[PDB]
Order: sequence, then structure tokens, then C-alpha cells
Amino acid sequence: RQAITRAMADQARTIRIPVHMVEVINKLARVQRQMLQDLGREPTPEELAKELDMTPEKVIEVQKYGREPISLHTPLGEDGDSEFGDLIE
DNA sequence: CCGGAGCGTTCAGCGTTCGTTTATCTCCCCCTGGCACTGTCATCTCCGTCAGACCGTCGCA
Repeated sequence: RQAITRAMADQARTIRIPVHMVEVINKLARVQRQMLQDLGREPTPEELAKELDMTPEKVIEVQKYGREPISLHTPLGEDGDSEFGDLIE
């Protein structure tokens, strides 16, 4: 489990994230999911900040860092030739 | 009728203040290493192209 999650931290994401930041973001994700299934609603970032004992600015920074890139080759729709990479200057 | 005083400008003694560095002390980031009841084979793909060719492949003759 240790080696698999270490390689998941160091290799799964294209923009590499250090292992401590990976465990921080997935702990935040799992406690957010727990609060969502308990309260039945999306938890406010302030309550997440108090329950994680971190500052709200740290919480929103963590949510910002927890993203996934989108490929430049995703088609828009019916047309195959018009790409997502040709709409950005 | 030069002489002195006051005034303008310009420099040599030491006296303080800056401009730019240096090693030490907190706070944080980041990577490698530990966990000891057992727990020893996933995963859904893919169908109502399509049109015929080009080609190698392959078992029957």
C-alpha cells in the first residue's frame, strides 16, 4: 500500500504533487465527502476550515491545487476537425 | 591711500553615518523510511458504419 500510494502521488498526476500535499488533498476530499453524506449538502469552506483546524485561505488553496488538466485534443461536438487547442490564442 | 574688516570660495585635520555583506536563528517545504491477526487474479468491452478493395493468411484439394 505504501509503495502503490507513493507511486500514485509521484506518477499519476501530470503536474507532480509532493506526497505530503497528496495526503493533505485526499484527506480534505474524504472529510468533505463525509460532511456531504452527513449534512446532506455541500459543506461551506469555513466549516471545513474549522474541522480541519486550518485557515480558510489554506483550504481554498488546497482546493485550487486539487485539479486535473484537460487535454488539448478534446473535440467540441459534431465537427471532429475543430479542436479545443485551436480556440485558444 | 593702503589697511583693515567682512565676505566668497575652497580645501585638510578628525567625526558619524550609509551601502552592501555574513553567519545564526524560526518557519516551512520536500523526500526517504515505517507501520507487523490475516487479508494471494480485475475489467467491461463490442453489435443496426460501409464499401470495396488490397493483402496475407490458411486449411482443403
